[PDB]
Amino acid sequence: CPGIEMTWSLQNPVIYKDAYQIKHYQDKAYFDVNGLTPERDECEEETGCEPGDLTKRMACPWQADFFNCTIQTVNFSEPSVNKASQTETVTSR
Amino acid sequence: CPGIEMTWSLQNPVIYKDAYQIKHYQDKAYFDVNGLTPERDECEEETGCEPGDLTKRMACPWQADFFNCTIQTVNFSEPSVNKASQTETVTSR
Repeated sequence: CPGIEMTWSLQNPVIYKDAYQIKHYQDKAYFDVNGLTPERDECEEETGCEPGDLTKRMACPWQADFFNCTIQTVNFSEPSVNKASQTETVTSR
Repeated sequence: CPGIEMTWSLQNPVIYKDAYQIKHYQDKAYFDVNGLTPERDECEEETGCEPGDLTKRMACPWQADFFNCTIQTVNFSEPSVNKASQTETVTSR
């Protein structure tokens, strides 16, 4: 959520050519001529990974993901709620 | 209230021999033989002053009358009341 080094793209088997082996999208020549594809999702198109696809989902800069990798205060009464709006009224005499 | 240098015993004419001049109780040859009377009031006795009578009514030590010599947040609604008891009760929901 996302995690530290990588995220849930590493869970999709569409990224692999075999167990532990990443699928490689296009060749050096294709990149020398056209560069990288920015909008492309290696999960949508099952044709492999382009350089930078395994880390692109992580925070920019990474210190955000490290900053939030601490502790969460989780709701455990309402299955579909994590966070809500709270309203505190203090009336004194 | 009592003051800085002297107190209200200086408004009593009974300690004066004549104007501006203080009345002297006994003489030199009394304090060498008997010592000084601590109990004696110069305003009540009417018979003159002993060494110490003029500043004895002041704070022990003096820095008290000086520390208190600042300001006063004086009540102006009730002539017989200077200080009273206050109760602040705070009820909050």
